[PDB]
Amino acid sequence: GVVNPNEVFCSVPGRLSLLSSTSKYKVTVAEVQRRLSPPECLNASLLGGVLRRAKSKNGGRSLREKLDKIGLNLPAGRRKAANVTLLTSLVEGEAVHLARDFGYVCETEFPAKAVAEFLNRQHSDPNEQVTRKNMLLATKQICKEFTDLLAQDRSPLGNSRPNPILEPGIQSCLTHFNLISHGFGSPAVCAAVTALQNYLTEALKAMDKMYLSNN
Amino acid sequence: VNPNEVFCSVPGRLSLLSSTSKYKVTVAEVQRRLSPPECLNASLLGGVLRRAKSKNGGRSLREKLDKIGLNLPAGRRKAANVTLLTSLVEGEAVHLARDFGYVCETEFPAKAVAEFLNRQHSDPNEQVTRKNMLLATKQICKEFTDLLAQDRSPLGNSRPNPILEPGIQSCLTHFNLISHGFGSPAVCAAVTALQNYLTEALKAMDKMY
DNA sequence: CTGCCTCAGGCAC
DNA sequence: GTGCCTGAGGCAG
Ligand SMILES: NC(=[NH2+])NCCCO
Repeated sequence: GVVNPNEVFCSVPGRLSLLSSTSKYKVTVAEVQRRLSPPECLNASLLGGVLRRAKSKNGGRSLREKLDKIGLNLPAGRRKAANVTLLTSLVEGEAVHLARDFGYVCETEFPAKAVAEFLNRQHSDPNEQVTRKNMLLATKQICKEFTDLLAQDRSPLGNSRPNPILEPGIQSCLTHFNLISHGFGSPAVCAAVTALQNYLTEALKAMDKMYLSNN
Repeated sequence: VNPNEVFCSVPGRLSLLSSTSKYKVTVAEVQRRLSPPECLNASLLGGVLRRAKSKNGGRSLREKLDKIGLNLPAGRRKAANVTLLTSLVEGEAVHLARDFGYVCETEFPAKAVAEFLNRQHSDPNEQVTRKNMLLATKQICKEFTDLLAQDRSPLGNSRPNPILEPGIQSCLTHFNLISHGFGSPAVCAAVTALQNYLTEALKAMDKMY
């Protein structure tokens, strides 16, 4: 079901779409309150760029009035954050979409098999093959435990506030990374670790099949 | 960059409040977009170059390309594989990867993640095992990211001599071309978060010793 | 998908 | 920081 329109602040065209490939992203009031709250505390001018609004006369005043109507208070004098990154420009829907597409290219285009063959060839002495296999297996297990923790993150995103399944200490730390990255961070880290995991799988498989590979 | 080699300058898609100067897009970058594996057409390249959608704007861009010696036919179909990364100019793709690397280094909670994951393995008899698994992971990840750092895929106006053999270099170049340069440095950026966790987990284990 | 005409934001200041 | 006015691209169709 549709997000209640009363909980939607505006809709924002994606910055990274070619040829109208995506519908405008809905920006919830919850998302706006995340941007205005610690740790970023964006001001009217930075939030206007995130929402991709025209810089018109009294644009700041008109945005701060819109925020007052929904109960958010943004002081006119609030300091301009200097620790902004390229990720700060994103609305949460686009940030998550960008992480999903990163996941997609790491799964479908990253050359895990060629990388495995190259790195197996750098450590190809008979006397190191048992150690290399155990190191590859341990790396797979430690990486999976790490991505399994990130997958248990229940940071608020869009209009959802799911019940946390992690203890409040580690959840607040993961939420910090969610808020500075606009939701890109944990999923993009998991996307990259799939490329690593595919390399490790292909590396163990090429060791297993070494005889049939040389024929 | 020699102005003869600059096709056009493009404002960044991900800048807030005029934070970045326009990115130069070279002839060599446009040639990469027009060639396999992407083979962008006038309409997609127009969007990468952030050009107005005008009547016969396709025809103007194709005539601009023909003058600098790139052939883009009128009838070229849209590319088969388009992601959000396809919108990026190479300069902004590389900048975005470096920014991802900066937030992994400065905002990822490596110490809280290490404390939490160590606490899931508190059997006194598995600490030597866990320590070796963490060391093994740090070494395997480092060899992996050292390979990606030896990538000498052409970007912008640069065409450095490859240090890797041609087989592995063509496969890394494939990942460079579909990601417009973001891919390998972004994988490296994310492994920084993993490496800082592994560092903090070994340090916390050694403290408890 | 084409491309007009709104309005985002590049730019001067 | 402000906000005009050029031109990218959202949206109509
Ligand atoms: N990121 C920041 N804390 N910037 C300054 C915010 C204005 O109080």
